Amino acid sequence: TGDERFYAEHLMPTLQGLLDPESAHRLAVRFTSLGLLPRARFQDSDMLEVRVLGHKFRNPVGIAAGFDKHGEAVDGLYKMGFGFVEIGSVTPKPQEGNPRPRVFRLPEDQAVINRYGFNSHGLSVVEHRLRARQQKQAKLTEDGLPLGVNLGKNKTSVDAAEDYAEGVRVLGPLADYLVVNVSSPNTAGLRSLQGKAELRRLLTKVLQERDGLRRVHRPAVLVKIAPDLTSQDKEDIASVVKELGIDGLIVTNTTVSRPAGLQGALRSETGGLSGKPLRDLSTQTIREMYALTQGRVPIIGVGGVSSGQDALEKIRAGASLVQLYTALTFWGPPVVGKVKRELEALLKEQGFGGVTDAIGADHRR
Ligand SMILES: Cc1cc2nc3c(=O)[nH]c(=O)nc-3n(C[C@H](O)[C@H](O)[C@H](O)COP(=O)(O)O)c2cc1C
Ligand SMILES: Cc1nc(Cl)sc1C(=O)Nc1ccc2ccccc2c1
Ligand SMILES: O=C(O)c1cc(=O)[nH]c(=O)[nH]1
Repeated sequence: TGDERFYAEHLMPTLQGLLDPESAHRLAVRFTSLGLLPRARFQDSDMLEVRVLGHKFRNPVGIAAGFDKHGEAVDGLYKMGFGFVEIGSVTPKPQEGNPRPRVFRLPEDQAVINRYGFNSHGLSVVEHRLRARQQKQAKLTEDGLPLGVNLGKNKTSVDAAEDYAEGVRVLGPLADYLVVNVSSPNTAGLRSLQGKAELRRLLTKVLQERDGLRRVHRPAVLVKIAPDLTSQDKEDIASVVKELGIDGLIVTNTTVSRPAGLQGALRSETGGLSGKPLRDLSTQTIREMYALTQGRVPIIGVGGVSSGQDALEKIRAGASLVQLYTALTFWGPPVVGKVKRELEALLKEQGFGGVTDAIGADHRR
């Protein structure tokens, strides 16, 4: 499409050449929140509809956590064409995150490295922001456009489990699903919460708090995991998920690895790497987690999705829904319709009646 080309070849490179990545992001969030977006001409066909997590999703392509950290651009994101929106991570108290600069573009690799460290307006601010549009969201969700809330923990928190529990109590009633983010590489000690005993204890508390919410305000609970886990880690996560009845998994967060072949000058910056070099590592993690959970636990696949083929590979590997973030940084808003259009075409070409038929298809061949 003309829009795709204009954004890819002209607008985005100009934006990028004029502003550092954090400023560019702040501006993108502002424009999104004002609905200043190119025409999402793409109409979602029935083939793209998915029913999972106790909800209908008009299409399976969502915006990943981190773009709208504080819940400021939710409606603009649906307008962009996303079938669902996840905000966060939100921490219990407000916090500034790491010192700048803390995000870096690797254009030669179509990758980003970030070390934001959970900059967050905090639960109270986000709660009021979501309450101000709560009934509009109730109608969106009913219409097949659900909202997810991703929870983090404060840097100085003594008790991680209580941080997450507070998030469940405060934002749980405003969310269709909650994400327990235990996979940020930018908060010290956080990833150790993926370990079997820590995870079991943490998630038992989270699920207890969730179950204590009134029925119409009771969200699904998902756990978002790293792409850098050992086989033992993945086995243990699968075991805990099945033991506790966790509703789903988000696979994956950014990687602390630096795959061979990265060309960007900034490849050795500390932080999580996202984008294209993450793609197949993420897809393989989805494939493994789907097998370990016997295809019975919904997976949202995320990491390096920039095309319909990327989306479909994750869906065939076992993802019921997919998310993207970094591709937006390079291709802008037209990438969303592009992914949906290509995905629909590929589903038809490969003989699937719809997205639902393709979920986990690789494991049945
Ligand atoms: C700048 C930036 C900030 C992010 N912040 C969060 C976050 O706060 N919580 C979270 O769970 N994931 C966060 N992520 C990870 C994304 O949600 C996603 O898992 C990861 O970037 C891989 O997807 P992608 O390759 O499409 O970007 C962030 C990613 C980036 C690039
Ligand atoms: C389309 C448009 N009209 C005016 Cl005026 S400014 C503007 C505009 O620049 N919109 C953008 C550009 C890039 C983006 C990247 C990510 C997310 C949202 C984005 C919105
Ligand atoms: O805030 C962060 O730095 C952040 C959190 C997260 O979950 N993933 C990431 O790449 N960065």
